[PDB]
Amino acid sequence: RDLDALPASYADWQRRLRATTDEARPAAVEKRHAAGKLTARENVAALLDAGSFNEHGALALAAQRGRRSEEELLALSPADGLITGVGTVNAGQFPDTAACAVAAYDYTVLAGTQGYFNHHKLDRLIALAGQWKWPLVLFAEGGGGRPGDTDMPVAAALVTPTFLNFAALSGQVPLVGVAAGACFAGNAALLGCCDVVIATRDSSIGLGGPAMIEGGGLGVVAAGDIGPAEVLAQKGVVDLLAENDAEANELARRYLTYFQGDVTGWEAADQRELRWVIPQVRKRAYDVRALLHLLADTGSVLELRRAFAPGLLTALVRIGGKAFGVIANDPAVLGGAIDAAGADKAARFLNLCDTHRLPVLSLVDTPGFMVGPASEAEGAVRHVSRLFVRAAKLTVPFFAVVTRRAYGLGAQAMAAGSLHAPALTVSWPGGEFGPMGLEGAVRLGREALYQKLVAQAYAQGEAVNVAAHLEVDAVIDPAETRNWLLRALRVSPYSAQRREGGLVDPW
Amino acid sequence: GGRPGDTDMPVAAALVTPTFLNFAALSGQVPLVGVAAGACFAGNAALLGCCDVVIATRDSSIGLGGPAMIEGGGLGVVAAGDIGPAEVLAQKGV
Amino acid sequence: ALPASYADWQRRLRATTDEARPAAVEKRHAAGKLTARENVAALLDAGSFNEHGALALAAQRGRRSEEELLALSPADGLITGVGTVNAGQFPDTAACAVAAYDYTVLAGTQGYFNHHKLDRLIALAGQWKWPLVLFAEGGGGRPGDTDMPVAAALVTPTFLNFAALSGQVPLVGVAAGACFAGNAALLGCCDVVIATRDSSIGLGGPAMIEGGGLGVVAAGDIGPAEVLAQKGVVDLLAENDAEANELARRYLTYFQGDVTGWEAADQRELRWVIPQVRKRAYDVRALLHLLADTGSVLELRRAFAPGLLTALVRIGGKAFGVIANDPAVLGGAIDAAGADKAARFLNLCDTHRLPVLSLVDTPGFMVGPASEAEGAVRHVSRLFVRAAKLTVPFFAVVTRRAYGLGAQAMAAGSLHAPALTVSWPGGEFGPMGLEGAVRLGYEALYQKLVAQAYAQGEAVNVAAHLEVDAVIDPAETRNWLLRALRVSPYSAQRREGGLVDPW
Amino acid sequence: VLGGAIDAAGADKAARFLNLCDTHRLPVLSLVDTPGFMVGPASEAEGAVRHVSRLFVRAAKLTVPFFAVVTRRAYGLGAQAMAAGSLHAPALTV
Amino acid sequence: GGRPGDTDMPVAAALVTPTFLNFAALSGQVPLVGVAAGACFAGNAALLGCCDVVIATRDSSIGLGGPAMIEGGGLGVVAAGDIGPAEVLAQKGV
Repeated sequence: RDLDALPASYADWQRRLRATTDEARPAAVEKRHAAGKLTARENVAALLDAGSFNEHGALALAAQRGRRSEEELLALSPADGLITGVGTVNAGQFPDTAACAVAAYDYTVLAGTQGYFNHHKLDRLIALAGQWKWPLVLFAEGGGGRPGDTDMPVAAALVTPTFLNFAALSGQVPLVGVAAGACFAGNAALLGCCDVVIATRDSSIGLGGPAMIEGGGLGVVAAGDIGPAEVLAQKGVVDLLAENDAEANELARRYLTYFQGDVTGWEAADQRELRWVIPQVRKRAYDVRALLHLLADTGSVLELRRAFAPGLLTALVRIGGKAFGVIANDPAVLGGAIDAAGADKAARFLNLCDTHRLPVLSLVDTPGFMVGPASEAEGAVRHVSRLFVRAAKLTVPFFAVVTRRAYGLGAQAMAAGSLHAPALTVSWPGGEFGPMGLEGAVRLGREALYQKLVAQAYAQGEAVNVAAHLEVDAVIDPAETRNWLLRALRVSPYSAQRREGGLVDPW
Repeated sequence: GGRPGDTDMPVAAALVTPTFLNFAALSGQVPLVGVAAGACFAGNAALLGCCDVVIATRDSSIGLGGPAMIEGGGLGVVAAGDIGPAEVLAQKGV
Repeated sequence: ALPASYADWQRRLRATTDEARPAAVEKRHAAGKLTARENVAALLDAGSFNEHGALALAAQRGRRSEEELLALSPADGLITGVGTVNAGQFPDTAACAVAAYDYTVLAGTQGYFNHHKLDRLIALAGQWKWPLVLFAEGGGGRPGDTDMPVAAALVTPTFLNFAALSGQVPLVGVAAGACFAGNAALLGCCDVVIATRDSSIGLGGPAMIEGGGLGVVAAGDIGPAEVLAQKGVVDLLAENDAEANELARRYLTYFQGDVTGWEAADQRELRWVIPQVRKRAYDVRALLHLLADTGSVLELRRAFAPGLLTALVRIGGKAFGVIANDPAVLGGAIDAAGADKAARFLNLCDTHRLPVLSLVDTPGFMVGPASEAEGAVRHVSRLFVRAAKLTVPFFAVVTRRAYGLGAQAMAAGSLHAPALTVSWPGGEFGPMGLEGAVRLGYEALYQKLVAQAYAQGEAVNVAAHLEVDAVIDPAETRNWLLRALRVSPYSAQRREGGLVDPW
Repeated sequence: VLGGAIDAAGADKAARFLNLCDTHRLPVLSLVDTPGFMVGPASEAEGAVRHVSRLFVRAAKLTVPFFAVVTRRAYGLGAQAMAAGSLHAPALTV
Repeated sequence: GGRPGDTDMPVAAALVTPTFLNFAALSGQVPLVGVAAGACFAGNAALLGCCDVVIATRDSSIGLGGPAMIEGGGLGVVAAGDIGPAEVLAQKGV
């Protein structure tokens, strides 16, 4: 009985446990690091706080005992290629809301494929995550269903509940998906059900891998690669585009902070600069992202889904340490008009914020909904209707700041249905309101009478007159925006409970 | 869509109208049936798009902007007919 | 500096300030009154105010220049917004909405735009649970808002939506002058009505009175606050605008949570406030100020039904609502008006989640044909019906007399209805009244039977029969209550669809 | 009686009756023929401001159907109170 | 009870089977009727014991362990019919 030693019977367990470590698999780690990539174990170590990890199923092996020796399986399939457990994330800043489940496929184990045992491993984590409300971070790198788990009898294997039970977590807990490499079939199915999709630039994502496609050799010269992260970002599948595994890992940690509570020690730029971001000349464009970074807490801006529907910006930010979701028109894209894709992007982001109980700020500078036969052929009538239907069901505080233009139903949709739907609606002094392009409206409805009617219509749509008719709550100094928003939020009580049976629509 | 000549009432921009939000709020509470039998533009189309089902006659044209609204900003000349033909919008899921 | 385009906005914004209207401020101060802007500044903490609709003007753009409207109708005569009140002491429960009519702007009348201003404030207050303070001074509906054509204009939901806030949030009404028609309608729906002595409140103004055939009344005489205090319409009678404003802040503190740094008198004084000699009266308000934390007593509705006292107080920093019989009025008997006052006060405390203390010193319900002709049977039943639905802690302290059904009503239905019922050593209990009881049932034998009945009603024998939980030293009253409240958990949530009945 | 005016007692009678019907789940019909609330110093001394406020406070919390039929006169705040707060408060106002 | 020889798997200890927990979870949700008509041992009796009512024929034998399980650890050679006769178990409240 030596307390500085272990009983000799622990040897076999310690041996099998070492076989799962990166240290015991140098060849695999080297090939991984040679590509500038992280191992599955390294992703768990970078995500979770040290010493917090309760691992489930570490000693698991591939369901191929009938074909392989015990020693061959141990070298072939440590953890059966999936690391599952629960720890804490960002516990230094959020000690009371740091719970975090993790599921990380190991691509060096059978191409990160989904086998019999690692399916059950993920099933158990899903069940616990739903019962105990664990946020779940999924590193989905892998090639889909595994061929050759011969130990267990099956016919078609279409009973697997993993994808349904994982999808059921939507609306219950934050779901973070990280794709760092190949991510096909069932691996991609899980990814698509997450609140946010982070993908490295070198990633390829699809419902079917190269083998399932059978486009052949050279199929790629004409068709292109299956799902390059850069394309999928433009098509709205990838929300955050990372340059490397480490950055994709950090983006998972960053993303979660917005759902872990308030922050202290925040900073803010000189708010007087907001008076000069938008030119006093009409039409002359400006950088909306510059305006947002001035308005938001220093360093708190995490824009989501930028490449998709770029006419409408969506970002998680902080104002006074308080987590906000922001929607904003980019006047540099389509004049800031709201098209079918912009409505989807805005609607789903409202879904995200309302489900996870974050307030929403809307920066309005839009000429309204896009129009014309090309727009209608994109289904614009239905897609913009997402906004009114979603905004009518919000149960979080909603604040609207008209920075410049606010025209038509599109402007009303940006303000959650109307300029009085928000808990607070303010205009900057340069605000111009009305329906549709004011110059074109009046003349279709020689120089002296036209300029008379134009000037009266602009004067009727001026911020001061719109406010005098109570359509906005106030005209404010742009430098006072944060104060107005924080004072309003301070007196905007709402429930922190998530609605039972709610969900975050993947689109 | 919106009527331009209602001069009796004082207005600035008239963007406080809750009709479109309150109509969309009925979704999930009751069945909402949308019937478009002709031209259906702007706010008229907004209400239609929020319904559970959209019924349209083949001669209907549906869009978020009428001809005047389309020329009002860049996209030049289009007749009402060609803005959003029901047969096209049927293919595009509207 | 500011971009040159801000010039127009800044110009119209200055026009709303008292600085830009010296005459209006001066007319106001000459009368010892505050302007609407000053009421907001005095109520709310500096820098906390989000104002909605400051740039609004009267709906008379067809009759007047914009420059004339700017001088005639800044803010359209109504200041609306949300800030904080008493945030120094209550940082986490300081939200406060305010709507203050400006009498120097079109006689504080209710016009088209300021109606919508108040509509938006009511909707936001109800959704975000803002307490709302209304300075209701004004002459009612405005004649001359010609920009909007109307028929009868009887769809205006302002009064229904404001009344709907009752039971959702605290509603404080301040009347500092003339308050007629719709202005008085809003006021009457508040939890508490504060009025200066120079106020006159009614459902109809002088024109409305003479226009309905009832002759030539001056505004002053329609409904003087001093008279209306006796009639139960005015709950707090202020000497001037400034005191009325202060009374609004004080009233709200009781609904903002517990307090620290409190003080209390020498509780042994409570042994000597009530005479050992029967019949001998005492000052109940002196007793109350000894019991409650020093300076925490705010009596409500004193002029009305003075036989039954109602007051918000603090004990050990904890907010209490207190009801108590005044033995100096009607012998402390409970009449119809005292029942209304008590019932409505229980409504207030239960709705806004305050514990209730009852100081019992009553001969019971008033009797006689005159009392029955005041509807006594119905009015006193409100006590049992109200008390049967309480969901707050209720404590009863019998300081002296406790006779009959009235005493049971003072104890929320019976001496066992409260979570704690204690008697001071001089507690005397019984029915109807002991001297009449013996005489009606049957000189030296009479004095024998009376003394036996009083001995049967002695505190010790009543406690021995378990009708009260204990007989206590009066100096230990605060301790017994605070120990009891500490183990009296209850929901701080307000009831959905609840209300505070204006009567 | 009193020209059909609504005084403090009439508000108490009506309010408590609404309480009864709403509590025991009966629909309410209102037959409106009133010049409005009683006015004058004698009325105000009956506590009219508080007593008539009961109608607005009561009607705002109704959860039964309320219908208003204006048979003739409908004047002032009193008529609005007879219609459960405003002419649009009832489920049907004719 | 538990079947030996289902070699298609294999298993380690096979102590994860949720059948007995999930069957017992039906208690209080729906009526549960258990009928024993013969030998009823180990997991078979575990399900039976969780029912609202247990109906057993006289010729039944019910127990948590069959003859093999009994002889498997100490308690010698009992016959199947002797393990838990319905008549005995009726007297003992099973």
